[PDB]
Amino acid sequence: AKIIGGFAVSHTPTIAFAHDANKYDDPVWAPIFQGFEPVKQWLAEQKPDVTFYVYNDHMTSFFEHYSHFALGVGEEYSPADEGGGQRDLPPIKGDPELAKHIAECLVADEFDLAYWQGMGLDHGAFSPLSVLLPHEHGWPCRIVPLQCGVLQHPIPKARRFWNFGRSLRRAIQSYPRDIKVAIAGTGGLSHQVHGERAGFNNTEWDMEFMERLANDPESLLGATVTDLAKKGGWEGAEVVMWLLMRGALSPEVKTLHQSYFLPSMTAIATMLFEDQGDAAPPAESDEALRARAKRELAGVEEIEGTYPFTIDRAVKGFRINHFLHRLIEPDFRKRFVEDPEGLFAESDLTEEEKSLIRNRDWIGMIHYGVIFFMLEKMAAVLGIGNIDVYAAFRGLSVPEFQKTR
Amino acid sequence: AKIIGGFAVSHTPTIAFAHDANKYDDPVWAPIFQGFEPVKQWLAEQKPDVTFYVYNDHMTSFFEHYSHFALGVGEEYSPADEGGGQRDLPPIKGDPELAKHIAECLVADEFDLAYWQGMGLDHGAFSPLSVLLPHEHGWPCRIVPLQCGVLQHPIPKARRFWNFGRSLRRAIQSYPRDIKVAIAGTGGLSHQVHGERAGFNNTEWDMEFMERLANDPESLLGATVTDLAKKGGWEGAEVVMWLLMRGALSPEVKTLHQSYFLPSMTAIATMLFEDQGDAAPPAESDEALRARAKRELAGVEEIEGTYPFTIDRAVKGFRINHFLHRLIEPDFRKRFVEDPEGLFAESDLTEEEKSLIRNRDWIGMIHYGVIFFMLEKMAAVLGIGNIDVYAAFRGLSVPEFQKTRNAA
Ligand SMILES: [Fe+2]
Ligand SMILES: [Fe+2]
Repeated sequence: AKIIGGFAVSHTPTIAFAHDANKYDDPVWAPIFQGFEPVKQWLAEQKPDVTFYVYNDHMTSFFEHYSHFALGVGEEYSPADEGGGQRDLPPIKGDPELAKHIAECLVADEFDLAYWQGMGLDHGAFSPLSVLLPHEHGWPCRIVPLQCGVLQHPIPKARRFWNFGRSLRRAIQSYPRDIKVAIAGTGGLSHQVHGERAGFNNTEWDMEFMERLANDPESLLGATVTDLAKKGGWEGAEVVMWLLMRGALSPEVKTLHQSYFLPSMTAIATMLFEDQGDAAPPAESDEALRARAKRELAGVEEIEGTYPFTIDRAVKGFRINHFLHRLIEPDFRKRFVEDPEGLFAESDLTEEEKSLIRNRDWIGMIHYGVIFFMLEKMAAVLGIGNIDVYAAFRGLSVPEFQKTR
Repeated sequence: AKIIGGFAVSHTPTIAFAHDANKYDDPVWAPIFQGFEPVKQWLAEQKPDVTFYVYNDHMTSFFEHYSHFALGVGEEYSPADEGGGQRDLPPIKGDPELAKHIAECLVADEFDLAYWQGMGLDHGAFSPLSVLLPHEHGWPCRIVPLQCGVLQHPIPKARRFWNFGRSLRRAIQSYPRDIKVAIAGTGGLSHQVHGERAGFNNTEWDMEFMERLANDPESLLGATVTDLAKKGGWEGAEVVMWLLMRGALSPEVKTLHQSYFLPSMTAIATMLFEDQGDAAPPAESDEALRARAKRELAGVEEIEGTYPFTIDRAVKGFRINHFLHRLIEPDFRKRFVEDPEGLFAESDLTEEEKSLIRNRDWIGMIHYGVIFFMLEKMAAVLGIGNIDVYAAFRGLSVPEFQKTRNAA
């Protein structure tokens, strides 16, 4: 519940390439890597427990279903295959409890979210993170990723991103755990990688944007996509993500560091902002905001025989829900009926999970965190009528259940 | 541009099952099917060009990535396999133009959205549609589906569904085509299908909800999920979608019809609302709304050598983008290098799309509507450097391009 600060950093895969290829001595990449050194050192000293990490995915894990603010709620994340294979980094751990609380608060403030788990993190995350955090033998902190749908227009207005950040600050602060959180905003700066204009950069704009972001972010809140794209190249307009992160910080920040390099296509920039705490007590106390986040499901526990599918439950049941979800695939469901144990062998299911499935333990699966609609697919595939399922939920025989109807 | 009205209907698959089993003469299902008739008739008599269709997916097309407001922007939608194979129905056409305009308005209004194409529409849509619309060869109308994430909490507050509906009205009215649009709100009423409370119904609440939704919907806006779930069952709380629909209609509506039946687990209910138009001018004019929705990209066409990836272009380039996106799959990208022609013959690519790929025509693909990040995958898979692609964009040799850079 303490925001220690935030950093802003370009997320080109060229950073990951140079790092993987060992260009720390290279005459071009040496000073660029030295540019990352202050942020890297700050993260090592401050030791944040979680980084809330704002990035965009590059038509890898988000494509056919493309959302504006997608909050990663899962247990851990690994590098996505981008068409080159999986980068050899270990999985970074998520923070499901922080994510849930943040989701509860953001929805209370009327932002519309997406929740995701299990999918790979593209270079949007692992490019800068592999250069800013040691990862030889695990990552030093947890991640709550927020993927922003900045590529398919219309996208949220610059001000919406900023307001997200403002509500995000309160959500993190009001989290009832004594932890240190860093906010990251990635992408940028100026660049365009498509069309006859590919190669566009604007260093004057980059330096102005950075100063405005640091010392007067509200001045940027009326900038349109057109403004940002004219000034910064089409893809450079992703810097609205920097605004989101900047919105999560104290109104006044100390800029501990700024660097800037432009070897190729992308202005590779980094910014380190030290949070200054709060000058005045916030407009609504942490206690009050907590009760507001809780309002919708307050007293749901008094509704007996009911297992709300909350984020915690989704995370708990993810493996088994994911497994059962595959019953929509003709080949998978046919194997499910013909050779379920071979299927169980190849899966990541735990032994209770398999046994729940084995025993057709309907109620036990609901207790466990299987969502009903995945059970329904399992029943239908097995030629078992839903009424059999409902009767078992009630611990009744079918004719007994039928009578109550 | 004209909202003619709305209909509310349960979307239980049991409706589809009864229809497909031909239970129109069943002593239980005859009156129930008679209950859909006024809506069927209204639809056939009114002939909306488009139905904006509010449903929820039942963990089929939306699972690992679960959004609150998912707008379907695609050209068409096929029934989803829900574990029992694909139902035998023709594809329903989408409306990418109206969805793009709606997207632009809702975002101008600070609603955070999702866009989706190509995935199956499940029974939430096809159960009640198959019963309400004739479909022997095609469908009478286009559809803009809005899939709402009502199943994984936290979900948007009831007031947010309603405010979504309020902005949706202005979004549709300001659409600059002279077309008729119906709005469908689906799901409910009372039921609970999981846990020891499974089997719960509340006809008293169901009737009260219908009365309030028709005549005092604003009285509903403060309802918490807890309150809705106690009254209507855990899954009966999906009725927030009826709120969204109702919010898109005129403040006062004419209730042309309502029915209610409870043969099994789910209260099967239908409501038909006739829009009464607007009594006052809207706070903001259509002309001004159109201007505000165009604001973010106004003047973009003056930026040379730039091809914004907007909804119309995402729809256009879908098949080729979907194809190249498959290059993240090990087996697929192997076949792409080793045997592309066999891959093309299995694909739904048009000949010119295959040709663009065959020729490694980077700028052509960009003009055509492939997004850069799919080309980047094709390039890398093929051992082609990004610099070669940028140079081809610029019409320059690789070293003349490299010269524009500060370092190679
Ligand atoms: Fe990016
Ligand atoms: Fe539903």
